[PDB]
Amino acid sequence: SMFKLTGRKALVTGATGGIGEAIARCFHAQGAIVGLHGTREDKLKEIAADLGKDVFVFSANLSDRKSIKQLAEVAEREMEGIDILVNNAGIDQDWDDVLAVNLTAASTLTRELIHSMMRRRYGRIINITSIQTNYCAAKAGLIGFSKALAQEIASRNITVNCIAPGFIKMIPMKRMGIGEEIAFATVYLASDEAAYLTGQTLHINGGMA
Amino acid sequence: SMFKLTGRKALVTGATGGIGEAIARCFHAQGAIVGLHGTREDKLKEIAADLGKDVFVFSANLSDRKSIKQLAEVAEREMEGIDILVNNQDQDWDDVLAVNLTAASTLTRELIHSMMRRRYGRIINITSIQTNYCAAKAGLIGFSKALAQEIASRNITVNCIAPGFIKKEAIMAMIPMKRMGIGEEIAFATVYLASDEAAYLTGQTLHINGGMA
Amino acid sequence: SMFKLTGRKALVTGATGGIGEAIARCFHAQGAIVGLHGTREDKLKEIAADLGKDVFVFSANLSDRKSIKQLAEVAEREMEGIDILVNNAGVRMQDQDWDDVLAVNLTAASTLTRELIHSMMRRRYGRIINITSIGQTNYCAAKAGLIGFSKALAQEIASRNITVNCIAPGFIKSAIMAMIPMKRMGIGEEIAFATVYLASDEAAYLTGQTLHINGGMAM
Amino acid sequence: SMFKLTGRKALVTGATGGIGEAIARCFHAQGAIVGLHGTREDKLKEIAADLGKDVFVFSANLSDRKSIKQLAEVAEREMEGIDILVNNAGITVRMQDQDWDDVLAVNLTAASTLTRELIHSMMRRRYGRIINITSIGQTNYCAAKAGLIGFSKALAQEIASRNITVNCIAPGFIKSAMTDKLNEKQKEAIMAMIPMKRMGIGEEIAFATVYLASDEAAYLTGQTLHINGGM
Repeated sequence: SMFKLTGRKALVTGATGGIGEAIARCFHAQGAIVGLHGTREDKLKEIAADLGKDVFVFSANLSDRKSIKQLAEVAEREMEGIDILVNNAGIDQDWDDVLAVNLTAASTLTRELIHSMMRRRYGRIINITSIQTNYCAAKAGLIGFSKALAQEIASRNITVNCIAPGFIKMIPMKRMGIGEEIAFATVYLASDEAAYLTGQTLHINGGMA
Repeated sequence: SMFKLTGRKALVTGATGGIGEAIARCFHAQGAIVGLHGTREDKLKEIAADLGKDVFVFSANLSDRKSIKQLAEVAEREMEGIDILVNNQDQDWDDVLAVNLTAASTLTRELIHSMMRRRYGRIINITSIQTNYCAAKAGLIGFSKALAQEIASRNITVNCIAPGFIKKEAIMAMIPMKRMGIGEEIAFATVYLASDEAAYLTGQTLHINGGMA
Repeated sequence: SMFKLTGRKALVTGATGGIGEAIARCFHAQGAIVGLHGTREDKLKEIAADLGKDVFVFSANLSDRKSIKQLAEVAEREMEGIDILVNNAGVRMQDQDWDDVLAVNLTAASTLTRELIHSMMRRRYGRIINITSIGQTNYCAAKAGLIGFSKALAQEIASRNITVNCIAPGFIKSAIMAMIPMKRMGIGEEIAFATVYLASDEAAYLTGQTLHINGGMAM
Repeated sequence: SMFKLTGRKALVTGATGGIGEAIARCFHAQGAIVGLHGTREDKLKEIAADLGKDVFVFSANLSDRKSIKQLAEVAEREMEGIDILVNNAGITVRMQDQDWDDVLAVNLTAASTLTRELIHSMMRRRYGRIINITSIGQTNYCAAKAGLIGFSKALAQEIASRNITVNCIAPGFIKSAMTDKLNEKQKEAIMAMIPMKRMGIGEEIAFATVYLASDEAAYLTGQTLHINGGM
């Protein structure tokens, strides 16, 4: 019908709780073949059991580069080609850790999977930013990475977009958001209907300034 | 059932061709009760008939303030409450500002009173695809962002869609994606924004333009 | 010397109070030949008298198009060419009158600008600086419309060495403070100093921009 | 005497060439006491000699964290306090991952490290200026630049109440050895992107840095000045 993801293969990182879980569920309800990533194997299998069929579980430490490359190679083979990547995992030492986990991990995993998408002339990359100064830097860097990548691969029918969530469970709407509202947006961006939308950030935050 | 508009009342301006007609048809497909405004009454009824169920048709001069208030009053009454509004050299300046900015703000202001009373509404402004046009477009976006702040506490969202090139080819050189968009692509974005599933998304502009800078 | 406006002819609208007056005084101090627009003729003369020499005074209603065209006509003649235009001009229900807010805060600046770029284009040199407004929904709309106008016009005439920029002031001394990270209100002179910078030869490569001078306010 | 920097202490990184050198000369012309950082010790001394008075010279590898910390300590002690920091230094089978790490380290992390070392004293004096000059394979650079801008906007919120402003300048195409080398079609392709139909010059960036550093720009913070001829 509309905004269905039937038969598309999606890898979602940080799929263990919160927004990543909600994205996972929502993708599945729209007919996607979903691959869940996290570090808690027990919590993942629990989610895959809740949903049932067309679900894969993967473990990887996204703070380790070799481990990110391993995740890509394995998810791509076992899922047989990835269509949609949702980068959703996040959180001097502090600065380095946040940049590593909130920016570099997404760009590493993205660059591993874009080649196959470029061959197929079809893909969706969706970066979910974190909800202080280190986080703001990594977040703004991820958005800049996303916009520049969008320009690079636009002619290959791959879109690259970000979602910037507000306060999720000084908001003009006078309520916090829920993870499923982020999920719905991710379905929209992932769908064929959003083929002409790229290089964008959806701020989902109740009107925050 | 995701992104359905079942039973929602939607008023679409400029529904007679192009993006407006595509939005009207998509809304109808998603279960919306649709009000079609335009200036070509024969075209409006042809479209209405083609849809064939729960359709209203309205004529009005959007360059005339009093005419806009009348459209609002009549549409709100006949449709029994509107949930979704889609707003779709000196003489040249005034006319472009009148039709591309002032009309949308005037109709929006008239219809939000009843949306606020129901604590539910969607306002979606479609901007134009030159310095008069840019002023009107930027004004509309600024209008949308400021209004979103004003009425967010009533569960009314206000968003904009800025279309790129819609269907020689030095145009194709301007578009990184290397194709023009089609009107249905604007329509799909309007459906998303109109849905219950976009309730926390307000004050935003969706730039649907294949990556144009 | 750096950031001087020596010899340049500048027309400043809404020059009788606040930011306008500060712009005019700062322009004069930096060597500009200054033309003051306003409505209150007496206030114009008081300011002109303080600056002394190199000052022109013009009165005109910016609410009538013909009156704006006449101002452009007269000022361009008496000053013998205008290089710098500062668009600053901003119970009757005023704020909830969309038509009026748009007329005075957007259309007026666009009408005057378009009367005066003609000669700037011929000379291949000029500066347009639009000072935006400091009910609220109407003002935001006119402000965003002005910034859009300025950005588009900047593209059109960049090749003629005319820059077009806006300054968007935050809270300026004529709950509030909780919104300003710097925990103070700005003063008019601070907008004046930004206007000097943009008007200068040193800002020749900066066009189509908005300087938000607001103590770090969000949005 | 408008936009003067008389008696203010300014540290300028990447000051041996291009924009950095133009900033340093402009600052010195406005009465600033200037600290020149770079890697070419001799090129630094030439510039210092030409300026002739109220100049200090420093070397440091901005890709090494301990070396950035050392620069901050030694510059602040020698200059007896730093009021203005201009983060200018940067860069314009290879291991693509290493190239990512290097661009982030040099164009984002270096600036944030030096800034964090120097704002404490500024916060104590309740006065200061942080000015980040962003860079002019582009995807890695765009990420670092966007990151630096986001770092600057956040920091600006954090320290606005201490009257330290934090701003960025994003230059467009500025004339240099590199642009001078462009062939006819490359040149014509670049001009078509620039409404003003000319490249900027380094002094144009310098003038903007003077503006932001001045007392006249005390209410301007969290901003990026795009100096790019309409691009």
